[PDB]
Amino acid sequence: GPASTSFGVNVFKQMATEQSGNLAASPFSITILLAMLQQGAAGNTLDEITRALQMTPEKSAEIFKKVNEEIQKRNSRNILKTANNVFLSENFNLNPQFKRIAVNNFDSDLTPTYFGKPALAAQNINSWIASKTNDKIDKLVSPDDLSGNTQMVMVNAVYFKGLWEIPFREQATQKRNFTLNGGEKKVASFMQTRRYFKAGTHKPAMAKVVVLPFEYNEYSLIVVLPLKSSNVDALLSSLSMEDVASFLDLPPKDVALELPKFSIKADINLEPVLNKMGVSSIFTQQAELYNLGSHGSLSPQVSSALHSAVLTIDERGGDEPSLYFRANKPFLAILWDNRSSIPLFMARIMDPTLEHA
Repeated sequence: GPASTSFGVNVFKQMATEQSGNLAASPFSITILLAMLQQGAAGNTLDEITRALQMTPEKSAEIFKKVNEEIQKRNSRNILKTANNVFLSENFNLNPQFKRIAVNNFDSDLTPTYFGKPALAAQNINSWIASKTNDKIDKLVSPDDLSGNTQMVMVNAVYFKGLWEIPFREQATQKRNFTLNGGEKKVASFMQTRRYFKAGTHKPAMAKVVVLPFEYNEYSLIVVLPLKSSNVDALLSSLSMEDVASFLDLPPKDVALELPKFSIKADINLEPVLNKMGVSSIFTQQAELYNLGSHGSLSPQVSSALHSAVLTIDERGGDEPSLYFRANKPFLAILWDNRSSIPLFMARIMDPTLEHA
C-alpha cells in the first residue's frame, strides 16, 4: 500500500517545511535508498533504519522486489527510468550477498569504485546515471564531493515522462497568467481539456482533486489544488497518502481542466534531511554496515547520499461542467503507481515556468 514509502513521504514533507519554491522528490527512491542499506545493517544502525522504514529487512526486500517486478512488466509508452546504485570504495571488499539482494530485489547494485581520482570517479558515476535515465540526469555527483577518503556514494535517480490515456489537443494549449504565492504574475502554457475524470473536493484538505490517467492506467497524475481559503503548504502538511489512495475511488466527474505544462528537475543531497529523520548513524564512523562491505574488521559508512528526480508533462496521449479545475496558482502533483499504490513522485509546483527545484 502507500505505507511502504512512508519514510520517503516524511522526508519530502520535512524538506518542504525548510525551503520555499518548487520542490520535487521521489518517495520511492528515497525509501529504496534506506531499505537497501537495511540489508547490510546491524546493531544501532539497523535499529534506526527499521524504525524509520517501519518494515523489517525481509519485508522491505519482498515489497520492493514486487514493486520493481510490476514496473518491469510494463511495455508501454510511459517512460519510467530508475538508476539505483551503491558505489563502494575499493578499500572495502563488497559483500556478495548484499550485492545479490541489490540486483534481485532493489533494481540496484553494489559497485566497486576507485575514488583516488575524484574527477574520473564523478564523471564515471554521472555517465552511468545518464545511461540509465535517457540522458535526463547527468550531473548529480560533483568531483569536489569525492576524495581518496570517500567510502560509499549512494545514488537513486528517477525520470518519468508518460503518455496520457487521452491526449490534450495541442492547439488548445494557451498562454494564461499563473499567480505565484505572494502575487507575482507569470505567463505559463496551460493545457486544456474537458472530459470525465475521477475528481472531487477533499474537504479535510480544503482542496480540489483530479486524477489524470496515463496509458493503460499504469500510472496516474494526481493533482491537488488548494481552495482560496487555504495554501499549498497547509495542504501538503495535512494530506496523507491514505487520503491520496482514496482519490482513485472517486467517481468520474465532468471536469473542465486547465493544467500548466511543466518539467521539474531536482538534485538533492540527502545527508541534512536524513540527519533530521532519525537515521544519522549511517553517516558516522560508528555506522554498522559490515554486511554491506568490509575492510578487515571495519565497516564502511555512507559518505554521500544523492537523489535526483525529473518529471515532465506535456500534451501527448494515446453544459456547465461539474467541476472547474484551473491550476493557475501553486498546487501539488503526485505521480501514482496504480498497481502498487505508492507515490513515485511528489512535486510542489510553485512556478511551472522554472525547470529547477
